Amino acid sequence: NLLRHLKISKEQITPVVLVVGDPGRVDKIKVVCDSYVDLAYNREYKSVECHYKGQKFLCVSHGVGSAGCAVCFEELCQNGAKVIIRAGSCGSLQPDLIKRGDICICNAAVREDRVSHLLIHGDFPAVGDFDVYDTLNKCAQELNVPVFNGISVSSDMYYPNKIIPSRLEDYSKANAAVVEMELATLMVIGTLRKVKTGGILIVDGCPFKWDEGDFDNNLVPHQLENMIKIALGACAKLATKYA
Amino acid sequence: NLLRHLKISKEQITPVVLVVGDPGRVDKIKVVCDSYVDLAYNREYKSVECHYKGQKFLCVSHGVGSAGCAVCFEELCQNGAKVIIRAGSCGSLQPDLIKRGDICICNAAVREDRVSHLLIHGDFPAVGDFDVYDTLNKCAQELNVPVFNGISVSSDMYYPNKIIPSRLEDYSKANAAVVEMELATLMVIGTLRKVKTGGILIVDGCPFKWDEGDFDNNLVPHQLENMIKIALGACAKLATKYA
Amino acid sequence: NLLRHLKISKEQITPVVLVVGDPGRVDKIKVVCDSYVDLAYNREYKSVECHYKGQKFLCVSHGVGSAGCAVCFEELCQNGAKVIIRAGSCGSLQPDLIKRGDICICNAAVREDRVSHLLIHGDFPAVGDFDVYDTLNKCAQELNVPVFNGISVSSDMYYPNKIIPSRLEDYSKANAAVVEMELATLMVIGTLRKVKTGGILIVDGCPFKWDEGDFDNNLVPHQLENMIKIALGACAKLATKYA
Amino acid sequence: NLLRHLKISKEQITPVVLVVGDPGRVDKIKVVCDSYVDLAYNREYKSVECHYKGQKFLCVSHGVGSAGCAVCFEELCQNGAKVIIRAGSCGSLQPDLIKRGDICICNAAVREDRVSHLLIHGDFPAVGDFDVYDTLNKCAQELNVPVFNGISVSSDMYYPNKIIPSRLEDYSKANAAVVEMELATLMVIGTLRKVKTGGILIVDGCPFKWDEGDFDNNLVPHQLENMIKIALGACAKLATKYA
Amino acid sequence: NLLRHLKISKEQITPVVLVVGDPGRVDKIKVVCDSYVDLAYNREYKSVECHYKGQKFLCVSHGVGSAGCAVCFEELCQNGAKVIIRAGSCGSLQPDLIKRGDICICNAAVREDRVSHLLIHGDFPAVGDFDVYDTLNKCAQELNVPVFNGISVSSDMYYPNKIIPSRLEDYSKANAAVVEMELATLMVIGTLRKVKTGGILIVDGCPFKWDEGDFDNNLVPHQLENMIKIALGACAKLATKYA
Amino acid sequence: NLLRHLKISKEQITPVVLVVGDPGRVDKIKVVCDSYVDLAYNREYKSVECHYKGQKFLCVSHGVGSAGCAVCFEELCQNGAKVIIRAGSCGSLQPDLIKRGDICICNAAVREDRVSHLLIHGDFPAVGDFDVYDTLNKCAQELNVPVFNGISVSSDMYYPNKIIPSRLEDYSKANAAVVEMELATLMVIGTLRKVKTGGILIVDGCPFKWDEGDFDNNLVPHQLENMIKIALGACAKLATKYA
Ligand SMILES: Nc1nc2c(CN3C[C@H](CO)[C@@H](O)C3)c[nH]c2c(=O)[nH]1
Ligand SMILES: Nc1nc2c(CN3C[C@H](CO)[C@@H](O)C3)c[nH]c2c(=O)[nH]1
Ligand SMILES: Nc1nc2c(CN3C[C@H](CO)[C@@H](O)C3)c[nH]c2c(=O)[nH]1
Ligand SMILES: Nc1nc2c(CN3C[C@H](CO)[C@@H](O)C3)c[nH]c2c(=O)[nH]1
Ligand SMILES: Nc1nc2c(CN3C[C@H](CO)[C@@H](O)C3)c[nH]c2c(=O)[nH]1
Ligand SMILES: Nc1nc2c(CN3C[C@H](CO)[C@@H](O)C3)c[nH]c2c(=O)[nH]1
Ligand SMILES: [K+]
Ligand SMILES: [K+]
Ligand SMILES: [K+]
Repeated sequence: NLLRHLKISKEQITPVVLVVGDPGRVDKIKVVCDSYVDLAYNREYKSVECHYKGQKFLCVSHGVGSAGCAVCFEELCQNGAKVIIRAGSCGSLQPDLIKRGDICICNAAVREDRVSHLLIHGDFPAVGDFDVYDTLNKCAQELNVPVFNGISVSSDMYYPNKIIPSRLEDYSKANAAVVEMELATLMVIGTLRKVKTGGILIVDGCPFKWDEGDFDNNLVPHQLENMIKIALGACAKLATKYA
Repeated sequence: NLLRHLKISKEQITPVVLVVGDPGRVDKIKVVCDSYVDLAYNREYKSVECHYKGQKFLCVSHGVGSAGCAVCFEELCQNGAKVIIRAGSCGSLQPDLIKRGDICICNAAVREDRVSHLLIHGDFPAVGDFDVYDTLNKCAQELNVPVFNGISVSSDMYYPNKIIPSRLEDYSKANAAVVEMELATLMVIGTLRKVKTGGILIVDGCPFKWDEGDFDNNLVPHQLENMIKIALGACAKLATKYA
Repeated sequence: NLLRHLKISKEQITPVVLVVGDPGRVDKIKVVCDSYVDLAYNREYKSVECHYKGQKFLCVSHGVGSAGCAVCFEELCQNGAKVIIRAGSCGSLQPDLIKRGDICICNAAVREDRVSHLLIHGDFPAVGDFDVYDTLNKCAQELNVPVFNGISVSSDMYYPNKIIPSRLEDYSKANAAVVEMELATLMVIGTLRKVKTGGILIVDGCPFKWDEGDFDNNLVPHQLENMIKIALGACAKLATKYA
Repeated sequence: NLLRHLKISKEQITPVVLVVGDPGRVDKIKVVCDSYVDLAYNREYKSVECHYKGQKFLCVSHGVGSAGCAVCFEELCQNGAKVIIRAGSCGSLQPDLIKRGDICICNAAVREDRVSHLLIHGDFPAVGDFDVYDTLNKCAQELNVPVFNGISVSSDMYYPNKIIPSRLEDYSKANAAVVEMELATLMVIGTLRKVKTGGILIVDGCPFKWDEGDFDNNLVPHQLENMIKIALGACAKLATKYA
Repeated sequence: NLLRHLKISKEQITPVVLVVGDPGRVDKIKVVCDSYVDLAYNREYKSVECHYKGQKFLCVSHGVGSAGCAVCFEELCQNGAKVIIRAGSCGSLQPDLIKRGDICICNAAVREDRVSHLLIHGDFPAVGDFDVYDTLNKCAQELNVPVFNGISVSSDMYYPNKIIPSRLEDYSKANAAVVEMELATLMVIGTLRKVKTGGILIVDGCPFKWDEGDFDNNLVPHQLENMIKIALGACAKLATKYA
Repeated sequence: NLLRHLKISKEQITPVVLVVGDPGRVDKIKVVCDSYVDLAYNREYKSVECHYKGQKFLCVSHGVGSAGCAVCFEELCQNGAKVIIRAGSCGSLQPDLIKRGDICICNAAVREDRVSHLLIHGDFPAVGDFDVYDTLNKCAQELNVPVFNGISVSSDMYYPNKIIPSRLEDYSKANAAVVEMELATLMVIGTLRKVKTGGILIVDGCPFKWDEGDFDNNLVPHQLENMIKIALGACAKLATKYA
């Protein structure tokens, strides 16, 4: 009776789920909660049940990239999840404004994947749910953590080559705030499946400035802590509606 | 020195602008305000300076369809508008839930135009400003007017032919709430020009059921009055910030 | 029951219709006819019954842009129109040859809209009826009015941004003569609905040279007069075969 | 020093060129002229100088299909041809109206090739020159040969498979008259190179009814001689202008 | 210092790399080697140095999906890998011929990802190196394991929805043998980076018949043993050239 | 009765067919055989039965370009051909490595045609049969003829214009070795029709350096002899498996 990739049962799926890319990040989140229960670890998908401020919700890793995260999101969305919040990292597309360590809460995303397009026509928007977005912003100000807001580029390409020009500069000029690899996919899947979604992200560098060393995948520790508390806060607040 | 199509000067543009498709609707709105100043009327573009709740904002008609409304929106965005709210009509894509005369406040749109695509790659989301969306919803709530929230399909096709299948049913299945013709264009132009946008829409029928007589372009009178009140309410609230 | 946007009845549609973008141009035209009858004015759609040289035909405004004019053209084509001639303005794409105030009679157009693509695959030509084209040229010759002939770019973008390159220069290199916003839409809708179409256009400037001040939307009055007489001449000649 | 595939020199190219697909057709045409001179025959490209009604023009075969005919057309257009008329065969897409052996003179074409798209954006129309079209029509009238006029589908696919549906029926519904494989390519190359083009075509069958035996590769003898006479007629009329 | 996601140094990269999607599979493979050294485990990327039949090559997991595996493959290809073989699972697209547990060695793949398209135009083939394909086939016959050969569909969609039809049936009709999620990405990256690639795959079910219960995540043990033996045999053969 | 374009019967079709672009090349090949029998010559399609090393196989010309050669390949594949090897010319895309007169044996091709796309989606690879490739290579080895292996660009454009950039440079950077016009079309049709295919090509120049005079379609005589002997050798070896 188990889900194919998450290897947990439908009965173990909570109304609220916090997803992250890195399985290691699940272990850092779970030790911040009041208690947890380890559930499964299959491939890159690590699932834990988090207990926080009297509420119960899953934390699950989805892996790097849209195709792999989509299998995670589908398994969640078709088996009872109502709210999914991604807490991720990102690169900055506004290096004058948004620096390594900064936190962005994103309402919408650029669909530079394939899987969303195999689900719905390209003209359809990757947009998060306002309530999820609103509660992430509200927790951040309650915790007195400055955050940015904007659009994320969700791109399937991490290492550009020099044949086809990358569109990242185009999107920067179009006022996209940040870039990562999974948010647009989450948003689209959630819209199609009537699941509310949201996204909060921590800058790990600037892809325009990698050749200058503007990169470190060791996330700024006090900001990673801040982001986590914001995410956990939002999840508990949203979970109360369904408990 | 007048704007090419609006035929008003740059100094006559206010921070907040309420836009509608029908130039006749501009006259319905202006008489509900505390007072107004008729500014110009050229082609389909009628501009009026509205005074409401101690605030000053333009109401400008943009005409039918994305290419013609983009001309209006560019003229506003490039000459000082900071917030643009579209108060339009729409068809229902959820005839079971959303009926003639109902009001939808939309946060995002399907880009079934061409202009947006001539401006930015298709993967980029047509999304409204979530703070405009919030204001609109809060005004509706304070006026005790039930509203729907959701994605609008903005389609350049009004009259389908029999050769190419229309994607309207696909988008209904994807959970799009309504269909009109301008919102996606406003949203994308706003995002590119750093202008906050939003959309409130009144249902005039259901396109899947036109052949049953489920259409009346005389908009339901008290609901149109309600939508206008909401739009005017939101405009004056937003205008206070730039005053 | 009236047509939804034209608000005239099926019985008021003549075999031949002259269409223009600007409702203010309907008044310029009707005034050089032997007589006329005002029919309706709804949104940007002004309809007038023109009497000229013993014939009867409508003059109707279609508004700015492909989506809004498609609504007009479909209401006409599905309710009796057999010949539609657009008398519009355009920009020059050949500034060394075609100058402000010149008249172009176009046989074909580039489909840079969306609505035609929602009707028929992009590979399909936007092409005018060759007899309508011939009639327009012949009337111009009888009136001793020099004209140009060639392809029009019908583009949904009037105000380009600086992210995606505009294709206007590519089309100029491909020998397109002029640029407007409605003609390809008319042509395609006409071909699909078995309605004969054509277009005559007066140059208002050159979009490659707008920043040199090569623009004035006050059309050169003696050339506007000339284009109207050519257009009216052609409508009456064509209307005789349906009278 | 010769053209690469035609194996004739630039000075052997005349202002007017008649092109056909089948090298065998070149020999059927040359025999009807007042006299001729064989020039070359390389690959599928046979070139003959025709003398007819006091004029001289080349007759050149282009072979089957857009990529190979484009080599021929580029070598003509870049080396002095001012006018190119394709006299070809075609399938009927309107079996009730256009029968085996009927003649169609086409003004435009559907671009279902690739080479035109490698030259100019898809939205660009494949359209013939009016004077060429007019001349072909007038010669048919003088010879009392009944003809049809319409749009040709130029498709790179002759034998459909069962995976991707053919667009022929779509185009039939869209009112395209006939189907062949070279005309759109000629038209686009001609427009780009400032060469006047046109097409006259003889029906050899109906692709919707091949399984019922509505196909003969042996062209109706008196209609072929009729089509050849119209084309030879038109080439001589047009050649007079450049002589 | 270290590769961003693999977390190993340039100097630890061997000429030959065996890649698998599942980190758990790396543990099953190292066990059958003569010996090994655990190198690193970060995210879904587990790396192990294999010692087999006198030769040294890496075994690295790439995770589920094109965008995630592309990160792995790029880090390998730009830091000295010369040969990469993917040893994965797949679904069958020819259920009448290729059944659960069967092994397929694939020469080419369908590019239903996004990342390959962000590197090179869609018309470019996803193809493996013939020598790698030959080696794999030669190793299978020597070990006496019957294998299938064919094209793999690499698709970013694992769980189809009901809006856009899946292309799997089309590709089955086109004679594609199997489906997985990464091979096309590997092939294209390798071609671009001058790295020889190949793929060997074990059938885990048939997506056409998942609702018939034709699926098991547990790959049949004696066939997984066989595949790994082939793969390990091939890697050692290929390693000898660069030693 | 006869195939429509080849004008031979189903019973004259052999299991193995050597195809060439130039009807002239069929005559060059047949006289190197032990004997032959002329079958048919219609349009650009010359057909000859070749007797070589105790085997019997067709040699058939397909003309220039993808649409015309698809006509040939479909007639062959649907009427009993099992193996088809193209022996063609090509231009070099690696002018510092691959020179005029060199021979390349290709395993895959870039699908820059239209017809393949009207048969199967663009994501599908144009790939040759790996046994045919192996046989061609082993024949060259045994005849001591040095060859290159690689991907060919199959392009419908021979003469680029200056509006849309040619992708040849992009494909050179992507490591494609040569350019011709028909190989991708053969490969895709073969895969769909379950016919083994392959390609051997002789370099006639470099398209990047045509303006330097780096081109001669008079193919280097001893290398053309070498290519033919390789081609004939492989056809005979492959024919033994069906005889
Ligand atoms: N595309 C992209 N994604 C990211 C991310 C976010 N995730 C980090 C991980 C790859 O390092 C993927 O799961 C996406 C951080 N920085 C960047 C960047 O510069 N680019
Ligand atoms: N596409 C579409 N738009 C609308 C609208 C909205 N506007 C009404 C006007 C056309 O009637 C355009 O400005 C769009 C109302 N109902 C519908 C519908 O059924 N369809
Ligand atoms: N796109 C475009 N259209 C026009 C037109 C034609 N119409 C004028 C009006 C916009 O001013 C639309 O209805 C299109 C004149 N000049 C130009 C130009 O420079 N560009
Ligand atoms: N596509 C297509 N072309 C044609 C043609 C025209 N030419 C005939 C020849 C293929 O037989 C090509 O040069 C195109 C006649 N009938 C048909 C048909 O049914 N289909
Ligand atoms: N798309 C797809 N992939 C696979 C695979 C191969 N991998 C298994 C894993 C998803 O379970 C991905 O890394 C791809 C096995 N079966 C199937 C299937 O039915 N479908
Ligand atoms: N596209 C292309 N094809 C070729 C060929 C191969 N064939 C030669 C003939 C046109 O010259 C077509 O059948 C393709 C040789 N050289 C070249 C080249 O430089 N370019
Ligand atoms: K309009
Ligand atoms: K040919
Ligand atoms: K992954």
